[PDB]
Amino acid sequence: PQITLWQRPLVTIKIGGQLKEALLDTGADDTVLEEMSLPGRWKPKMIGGIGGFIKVRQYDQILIEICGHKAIGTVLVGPTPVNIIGRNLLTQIGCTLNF
Amino acid sequence: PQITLWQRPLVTIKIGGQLKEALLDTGADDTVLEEMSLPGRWKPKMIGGIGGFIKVRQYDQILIEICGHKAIGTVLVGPTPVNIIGRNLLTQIGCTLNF
Ligand SMILES: *[C]C(*)(*)(*)([C@@](*)(*)*)C(*)(*)([C](*)C(*)(*)(O*)C(*)(*)([N@](*)(*)C(*)(*)(*)(=O(*)*)[C@](*)(*)*)C(*)(*)(*)C1(*)(*)[C](*)[C](*)[C][C](*)[C]1*)C(*)(*)(*)(=O(*)*)[N@@](*)(*)[C@@](*)([C](*)[C]C([N])=O)C(=O)[N][C]([C][C][C][N]C([N])=[N])C([N])=O
Repeated sequence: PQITLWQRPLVTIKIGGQLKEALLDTGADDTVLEEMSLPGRWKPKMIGGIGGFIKVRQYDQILIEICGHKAIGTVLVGPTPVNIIGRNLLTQIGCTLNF
Repeated sequence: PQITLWQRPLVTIKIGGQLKEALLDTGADDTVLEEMSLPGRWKPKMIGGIGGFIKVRQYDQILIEICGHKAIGTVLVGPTPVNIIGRNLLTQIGCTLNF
């Protein structure tokens, strides 16, 4: 998939038995998904963005299928407005910018 | 060019006769630069990102060079922690997301 940027690059992901839509964000180092039910252990972490800082729970090694591709990594669950797939998973599915 | 996501996608821009580095960001609908000296009339505006909302100054018809590519668009200037090039200019230098 070559995705053009006239529309938000939004993709289907499958995480925790759940179907979600997530924004692909090259400006996000990490993956932060809207508040949700996930099995396991997690650690308190704080991340920053344009508005300021948020408190998120960090889950390591969670399986995500992103546009039909699989990846395992740290997933952060928290008060984000949209689900964001960031560069930690995006390098895992071979994703590059091109111009 | 083809940019991998192992490191932040940072680029050199010349905006208003000044050289700066900015992040290529697909989760950014707009372009927002740290406070700088830009000539012109601007409208007040507010954007939201991850830990909230910021108040920016909107400048329309700003000329900006990204890697030698010239582009003319709207640029929001305000307290962003990093210079961000969003999809309003990314579609102008023809940039895509491939995976
Ligand atoms: C880079 C930038 C800042 C980004 C941004 C994004 O893109 C957003 N957008 C806006 O804002 C426009 C996203 C979303 C979209 C939709 C709506 C909501 C929002 C960011 O912010 N990023 C962040 C996230 C990721 C993670 N967390 O990982 C980040 O990256 N953060 C970080 C910090 C940075 C800074 N750096 C230095 N300064 N060094 C953390 N760590 O957290």
